[PDB]
Amino acid sequence: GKVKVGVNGFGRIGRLVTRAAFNSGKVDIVAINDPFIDLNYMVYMFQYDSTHGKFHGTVKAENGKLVINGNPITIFQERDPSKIKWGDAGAEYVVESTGVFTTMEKAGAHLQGGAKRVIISAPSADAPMFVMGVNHEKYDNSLKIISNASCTTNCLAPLAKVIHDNFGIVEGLMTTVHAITATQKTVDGPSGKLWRDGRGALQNIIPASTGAAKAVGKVIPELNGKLTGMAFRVPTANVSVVDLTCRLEKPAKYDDIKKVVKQASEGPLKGILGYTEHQVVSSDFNSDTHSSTFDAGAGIALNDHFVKLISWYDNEFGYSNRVVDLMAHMASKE
Amino acid sequence: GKVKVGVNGFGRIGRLVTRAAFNSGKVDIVAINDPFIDLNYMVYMFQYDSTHGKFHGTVKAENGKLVINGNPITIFQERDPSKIKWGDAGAEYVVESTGVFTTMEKAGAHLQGGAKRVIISAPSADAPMFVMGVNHEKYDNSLKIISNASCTTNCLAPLAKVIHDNFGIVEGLMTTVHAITATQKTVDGPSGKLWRDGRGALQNIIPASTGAAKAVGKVIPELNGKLTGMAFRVPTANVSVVDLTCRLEKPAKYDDIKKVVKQASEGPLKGILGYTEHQVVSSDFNSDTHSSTFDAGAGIALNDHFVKLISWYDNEFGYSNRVVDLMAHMASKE
Amino acid sequence: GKVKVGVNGFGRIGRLVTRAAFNSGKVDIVAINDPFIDLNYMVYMFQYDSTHGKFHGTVKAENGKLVINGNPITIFQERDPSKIKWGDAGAEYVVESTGVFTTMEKAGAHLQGGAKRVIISAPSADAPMFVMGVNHEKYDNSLKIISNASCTTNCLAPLAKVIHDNFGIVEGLMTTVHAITATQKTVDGPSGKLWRDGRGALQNIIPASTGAAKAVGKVIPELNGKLTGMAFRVPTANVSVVDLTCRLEKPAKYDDIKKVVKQASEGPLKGILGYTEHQVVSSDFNSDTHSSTFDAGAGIALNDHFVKLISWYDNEFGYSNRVVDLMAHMASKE
Amino acid sequence: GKVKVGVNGFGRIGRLVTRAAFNSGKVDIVAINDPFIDLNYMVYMFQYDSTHGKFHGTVKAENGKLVINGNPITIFQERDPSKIKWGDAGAEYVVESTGVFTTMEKAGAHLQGGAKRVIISAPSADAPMFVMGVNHEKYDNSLKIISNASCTTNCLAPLAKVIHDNFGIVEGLMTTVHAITATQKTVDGPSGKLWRDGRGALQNIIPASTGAAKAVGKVIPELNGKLTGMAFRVPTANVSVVDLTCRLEKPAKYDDIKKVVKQASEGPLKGILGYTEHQVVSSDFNSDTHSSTFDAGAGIALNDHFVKLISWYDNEFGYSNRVVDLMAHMASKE
Repeated sequence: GKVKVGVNGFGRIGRLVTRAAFNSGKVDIVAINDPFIDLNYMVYMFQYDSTHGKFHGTVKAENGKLVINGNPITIFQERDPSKIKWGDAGAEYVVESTGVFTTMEKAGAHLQGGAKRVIISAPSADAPMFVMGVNHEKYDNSLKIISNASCTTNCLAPLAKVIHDNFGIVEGLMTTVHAITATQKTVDGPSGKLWRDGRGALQNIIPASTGAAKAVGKVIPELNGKLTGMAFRVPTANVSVVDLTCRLEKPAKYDDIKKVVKQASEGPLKGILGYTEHQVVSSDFNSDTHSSTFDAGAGIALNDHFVKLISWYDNEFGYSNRVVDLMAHMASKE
Repeated sequence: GKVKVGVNGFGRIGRLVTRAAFNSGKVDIVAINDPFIDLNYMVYMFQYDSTHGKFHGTVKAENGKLVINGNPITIFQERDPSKIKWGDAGAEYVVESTGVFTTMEKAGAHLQGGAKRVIISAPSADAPMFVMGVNHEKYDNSLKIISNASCTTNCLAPLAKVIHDNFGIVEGLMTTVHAITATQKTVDGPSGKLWRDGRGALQNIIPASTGAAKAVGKVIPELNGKLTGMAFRVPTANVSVVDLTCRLEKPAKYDDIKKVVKQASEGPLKGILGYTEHQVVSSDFNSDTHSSTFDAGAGIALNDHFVKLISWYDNEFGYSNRVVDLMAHMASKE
Repeated sequence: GKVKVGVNGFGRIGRLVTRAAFNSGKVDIVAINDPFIDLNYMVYMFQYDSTHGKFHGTVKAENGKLVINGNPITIFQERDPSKIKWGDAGAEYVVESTGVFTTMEKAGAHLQGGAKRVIISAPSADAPMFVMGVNHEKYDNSLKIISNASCTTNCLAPLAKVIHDNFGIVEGLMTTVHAITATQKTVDGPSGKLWRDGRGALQNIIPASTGAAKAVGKVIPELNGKLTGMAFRVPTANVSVVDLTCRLEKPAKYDDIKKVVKQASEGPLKGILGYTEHQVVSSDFNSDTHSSTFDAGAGIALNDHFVKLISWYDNEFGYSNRVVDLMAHMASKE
Repeated sequence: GKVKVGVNGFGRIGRLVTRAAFNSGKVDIVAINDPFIDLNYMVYMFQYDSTHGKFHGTVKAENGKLVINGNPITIFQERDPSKIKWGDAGAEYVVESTGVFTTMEKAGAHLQGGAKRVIISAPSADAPMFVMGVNHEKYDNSLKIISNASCTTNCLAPLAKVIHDNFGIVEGLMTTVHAITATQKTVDGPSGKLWRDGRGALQNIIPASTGAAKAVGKVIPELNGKLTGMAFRVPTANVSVVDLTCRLEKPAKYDDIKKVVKQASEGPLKGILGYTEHQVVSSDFNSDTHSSTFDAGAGIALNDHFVKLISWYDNEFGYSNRVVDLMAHMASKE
């Protein structure tokens, strides 16, 4: 890979973006910042993964650097992002993955240390938002701070694009049945801002608010105000599913929907939007790099204008690979 | 607390209908048939329950009878339902809970042994179907074989009744996020007729078919052909949730929906349809006897005619208590 | 008449000690300190519990106080325990349940605010340690700061006392198969001090170190240096089990072990050490208030001097009730 | 010159023995019998696996045969094993994996249809039993029906061999914390012979009896009568762990035990007995083909003669690979 990348935060998104970068070879990770995880612990956290298995390659600590597949990575331990010397480490792009510096003002602190561009691996209240395969062609070299939206927006937007382009979405309501995440608790504990999210993750189906369907309206401006939804967190370690109930303007028989989604999966959205007619379940998408995989057998139509469409997503690996693809696309435009 | 009842099958539904009968005191269990579970094992299965806790009372085997709280229950071990001597044991109504004698022809075999009425604790292809609080007033003494529909139909129908009575449901699509059931497998195993249902229940979100939303059109005839849906089985031991996405005829602001559902929960549907504004999760409904509990905070409206309504249900205890309530209602009409 | 109690920390132990105090009525909770959980959130966390169900009585926020069953409780939000005004609230005993002030020096900070005695609801490196039914008669009025040991020590010590008193333990090695706890992570995350404990709790069996078996040697001085062990954390929300493999001095047939444990459970250790011959599983002990329940059917003897003994414990409810029992015992000695 | 194999049963062991056979290339599967799983369903069950992921080769149904990586496999659907035409399909060795024909009389039914040898992939009450790396050199050409013991015996026997050879095991007691299996139930259900095994697998820690430690005494005659144990089934989909508490004749410092086990893992037991000092958890052994992996950091010594040794095993893939290794060894002796 050609662009040199720095990763802020070695949490689940930071580690899996690093794993995707080395597995795909599309970008070169040269620096990682994390003030709470030391070098020897980073080796362990990167090498072993309960969900995705052992890293396929070599990882070791050598001379104060994390060396992955022979590539040395400078390690920083700064709490203040404006103090990270990204430029001295050669990091041109920075993936801001901590989840706490998501505004352009906060993510822009990485420019002080010499980074040229910042990619927020989460929704942002004000940064331009992108979804690969949907609006990445709207990216240009003047944008120094951008967001790759969320894993759920990356699942819904490619499907919504195909459905809207062929039949027109009059309105839609989404539910995502989502795997557990790092912000949840093992047993009933404090969450403060989101009380239901503090309840034991192993024991419960937990309703949760999500701006993912509304965010599709920013990535596909014609759907602004036409979509909203919510989520249920369930006790699975990984892989989630979107359930889009929509009204269509043009009549669409279910076989016509299958035809256009299959055609999009084989052409312009290949590798982004998948298509299957197999009797799949969530574990079949573990470590799958697609953003969205349409499940033809799981959906149901009430009539030609009112349908429920189902799409699977590995909420960890699909999204992490899209962060890398977005950076590779950005690098090709330099 | 008067009608004498026989229970065919000591599976999950049979045992919890028996527990609901002794806890509510509305009906008297006098006989149980199960050809595969012997008396000493019935004591154990009834006394200890992983989901609902130990039985609060006494359970013993004495002189070939199952004795619960000092009440002796005759135990039969017949494979052929037409050979069960219900009349001789004093059982007036029989709960057909095995899941394999759901047609009126098959469930009618209990009349040969002297039962007066049969309540199929499952959907039936041809028996009259009832949901307490929705169409139980249509029951008449002439009906000897009836069905109490499924746990999911009992959750959706009370909510759909209130919404349709106040705003009119033009069309709706339902998703149920359902707890695991006895027909699922611990690890990937054979299912044959439903391939996805054989996949490991602890590891997967599994899409599944349900006739529950279509069945609401039989208990609420005005909704015939206007509702359908599907399910996702998730790894929780009990408690499920319905997500109804519907198009309304009259405009309904979300606060107007909350007001009419709250009013119904405090009046004609008290004890059947619940209402909450608390930050609840699924475990909060464990052993809850309501058929449906509207979650005001979890639902979302796109506009005044297109909304997503959420309702919780203890798929084991709500349904089992409704079987007892249906029999008590039937007894009051004799 | 009842001692007035303050609880420092409204985490899992703090809330369940508060619940055990109201359920048993043995002590009066008058104050709670927690700098991270505000009053409205305390109402929610106390009222709903995924593991133990909804609180039986009433819970509400009124005039800045937490009102449980009509009893108002003063709420403090201090990070420094020496600044908590326990005396202004009338709190005589303080339960130090945060897990971070476990030395006599740190727990003693509560005496500055007017508390008379402090009970550390966790192991302490230097405070006198007690296990109800084993050494609580060694408590005296001169001890202002004491520890109630851990949930695991309270399970092992009553059983080890009976076995050692009757047959003599030459040596023993313990394994506890433990339910998940609040210190674990939902998905692979940072733990720093204990790397295995950061691994996803829902996906893994995790080995862990524990000083519980060694601590039994401090509560039963004759067993000092004769016991040690380790733990496996497994994905269950609650209820744990001890597996004690010990070498006995006097020969003990397995029926002789059952006889002495049953006799102890019916006499001096009634309510502390339970005994069962039923085919129990972990969920059968959910919300069980015993410290230890000997499982006669699960254990196995290789010979008369080498046996494996099994004992269940609700790691949340047994221990929380023992904290209340220890305070009631202390109050009776004033 | 590879042996042609028939597999009776396409359950968990049958499918993973087939997968190990194609992955290792040590034998050629030419036939599979299963009366309950038809050809199209076998394609699906083999292709998708919740635990071990998708089969990365090719699988399809063609002309009534199951074709894996271009190799056609004859499919039989016989309930009676004496009616399976193994000889017509060219199957020389038959893996009897149903768990229902484990005596030499029942497993010998495969000789009627033309098989030359039968390998029971489970313990047998009377067939000669083997563990690769421990007693496979005792196999000879006169043995037509043999057993590969259980996954647990294959974990304990290699470790017990090394410990006994170097220090002498005076006596030992084993506990296995075992992942869930196909014989368990998703929710509390019937298991007439083993009541605890019917209890909900997702909710419980379930004690269970196992003859695995006693079976080590048949494979290592010098340990006959010196070992026994029990199991706890816990809610993990795969990977189990053995906890051997043993008294040693020669003094053994824990570092001496580590040295001896590490040396065995690098020499005569390479690929059978693993050794690690890493901070591993169960998911780190998912799809690991070792029979046993000694966890140096998890074990604990009370003194030089009384220790607790921990060893991990992928109860599905380690055992399935040993069945293939045993057949490859048998074939080399023809």
